[PDB]
Amino acid sequence: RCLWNNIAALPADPIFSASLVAKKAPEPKADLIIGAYRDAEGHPYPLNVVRKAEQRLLYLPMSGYAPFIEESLKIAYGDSVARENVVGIQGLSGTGSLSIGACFLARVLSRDTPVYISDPTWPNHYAVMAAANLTDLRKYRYYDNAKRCIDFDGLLEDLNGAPEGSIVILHACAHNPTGMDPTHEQWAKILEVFQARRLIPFFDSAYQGYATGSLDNDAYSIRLFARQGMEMLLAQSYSKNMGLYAERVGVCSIVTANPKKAPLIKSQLETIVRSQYSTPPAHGARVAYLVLSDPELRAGWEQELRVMSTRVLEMRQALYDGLKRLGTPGSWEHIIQQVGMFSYLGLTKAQCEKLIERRVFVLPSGRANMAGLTKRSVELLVKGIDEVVRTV
Amino acid sequence: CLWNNIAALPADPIFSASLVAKKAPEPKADLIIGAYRDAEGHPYPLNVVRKAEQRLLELPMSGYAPFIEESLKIAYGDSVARENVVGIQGLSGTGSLSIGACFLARVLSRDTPVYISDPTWPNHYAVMAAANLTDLRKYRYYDNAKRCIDFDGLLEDLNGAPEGSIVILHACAHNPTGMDPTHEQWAKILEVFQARRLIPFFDSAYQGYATGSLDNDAYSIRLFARQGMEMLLAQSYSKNMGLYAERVGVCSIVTANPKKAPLIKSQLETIVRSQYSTPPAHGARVAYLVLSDPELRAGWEQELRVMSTRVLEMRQALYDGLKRLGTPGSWEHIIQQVGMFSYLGLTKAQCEKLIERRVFVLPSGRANMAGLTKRSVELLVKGIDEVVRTVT
Ligand SMILES: *Cc1c(COP(=O)(O)O)cnc(C)c1O
Ligand SMILES: *Cc1c(COP(=O)(O)O)cnc(C)c1O
Repeated sequence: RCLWNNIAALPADPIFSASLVAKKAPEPKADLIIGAYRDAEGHPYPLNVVRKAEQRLLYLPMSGYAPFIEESLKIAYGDSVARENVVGIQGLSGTGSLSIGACFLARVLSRDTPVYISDPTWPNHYAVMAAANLTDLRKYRYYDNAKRCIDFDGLLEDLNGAPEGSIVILHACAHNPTGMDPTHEQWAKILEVFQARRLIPFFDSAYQGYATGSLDNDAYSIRLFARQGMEMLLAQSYSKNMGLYAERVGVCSIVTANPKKAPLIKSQLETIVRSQYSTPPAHGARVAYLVLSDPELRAGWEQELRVMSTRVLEMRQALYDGLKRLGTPGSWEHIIQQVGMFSYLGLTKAQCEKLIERRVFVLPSGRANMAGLTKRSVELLVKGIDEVVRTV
Repeated sequence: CLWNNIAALPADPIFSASLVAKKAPEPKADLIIGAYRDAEGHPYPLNVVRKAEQRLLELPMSGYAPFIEESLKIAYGDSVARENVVGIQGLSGTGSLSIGACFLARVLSRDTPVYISDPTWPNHYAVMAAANLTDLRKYRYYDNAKRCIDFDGLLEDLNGAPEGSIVILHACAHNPTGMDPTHEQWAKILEVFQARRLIPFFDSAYQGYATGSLDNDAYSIRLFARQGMEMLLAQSYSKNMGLYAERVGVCSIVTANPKKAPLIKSQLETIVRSQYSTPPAHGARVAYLVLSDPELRAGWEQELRVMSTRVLEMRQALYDGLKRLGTPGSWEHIIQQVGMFSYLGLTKAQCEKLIERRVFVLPSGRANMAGLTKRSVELLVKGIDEVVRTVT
């Protein structure tokens, strides 16, 4: 007898292997899997202001460190709704905050509630929903691989098919892995569907401040839905926009249309966090609270974020410029319409396989970490893409 | 309003009371938190951990393999061959427990009955429910009025369990009562497991705390594993190393068929992705140094021995004091109990009256015994003698 005889084969981790290849590859190379950042997830090192806050930092309820929760709600919702319509609790980073929200949705609605997920998405979305036992997982078309844009007609078709009450996982800004976000107009069309079909937004905000370098503008989609009266969930991470991965800083929040339901939501969320931590991680919350609340730290963080987003846009611009100059076949407009640190380069699996023999390392999906590119590496990437497009 | 029928829940039974204890005037005995960091009883790092942190200054998805190996070694020793064990990192005890719960939910069924001791560490229910184990059941464990393990009711409830039921076992230092099965009792418990094909899911948060001997505290884990039975184990280092801030834990699965280990491992790795996007390396490295380095290991073991001796001495002082006063009732449970927490044996009304003498215990008679001192134990002796003789 063996309890586990049916455990079921799973495909192996694509990224981990390929990541080691790029790392333990010679030296004359362009690593766009990990590179300058710390993992293939793209966690950066603590930002300058975060380090200042760590230094300057020299009895919690289960929901966690309330000053941090309040600042986290502020940066996300920005007065789009009244405070009494908002409930927040600490999560262990983005992943923990997603799982809190997913377990909350599973407990208060139903584990059989359909969840729509973008095609493609951040891969561990599936792992989070499965751990919550959200078993009815569906795709909405998102990236159009042929036209190198958001398949917005497909997206709207799939969401217009969503059963009422379906959960939709939404990337707040800097869609991962494509780097391509809806326009404001597209968000308006999306919102109309949510409203007509009474779908449940579940916003994933891991990059507020990365997309445009503007916290407010990056929050457009969250605030559009909240302000127009949508009830919804939000998972916030600070692992990327502050570099606080090790301290596991995040918030899961719920928007209620009825403020009298808020204490009930809060208690339900508090028993859920108990499945995640026995004591709220106070230290990372105190650090983030200080970056958020202190005017001088807050100003320096907003500025470093603005610096990063213009830099990455610059590199994208150089990439596109190099591809136009070489006459590389295809549309390359998507390269300068993308934001955040990941971009879908627009290549086929086969073209990506050949790039990795140039020691230009991207994922086989065409995902490139575009932060960390230098004028030298972007020109290697120009020549590499131009070669594989023409010969593969 | 989606959140209209959210079930009302009871208030946190510790948080408010712990505040009353911390805010009360200085001549007092705080047996809720005291000198420990929080209400769960997480200590500051032991000295060997501090020394490990210092020496450290001189992946894949499952985590830091040498940590996992030493963690399994200390738990299982000679009771099971290495090829029958699969282990992954979890975020402390809670995370490790969640991984195991989600694994069982995934590979067996979410409807699989889960038996949980009455009383238990409260967050067990929240871990199991977040994994969406929906059939949670009590087994009788402690009879508060009799001040002993209700061993006839315990065995009765497990004999009533359906075959394949999951049972959450406290490996040692049962929380919150402090009362563990004897070795003979553990074997009578194992008999029911063996006869009824029950699935042990051990929770080991106090290995080395209970008795100061890592090997002796693993008795029950090793009694069951040396049978060849399949089981799960969640290990925390938050309490016996004081490493809560580093979220160090291990979930292991025992498989009777080594060939299934690769599949088990892949399943676990999918599951940890609901919990963290990159494993908590630093605490694994710290723990690994404590576990494997001859000097640090030996010093860690000495600190554990001293800690357990110290708390036994405080229990013995309390018992001796109540005996000298002739306080009514049986007080043997005081010196039979182990670990940081004790059920002192008081009624709710006796506990309420102790609070007016500023001796703060939970109304469930639970006291953190480990922060007691010669000074404070003498106040507890007199408070207990008082409320026993004068209430109800
Ligand atoms: C990074 C990321 C997460 C998870 O955040 P972590 O903090 O690393 O746990 C979730 N969703 C998306 C879209 C991300 O990019
Ligand atoms: C303390 C405790 C835990 C949780 O471990 P953490 O490291 O704090 O998450 C789990 N189970 C039991 C029985 C405990 O006493």
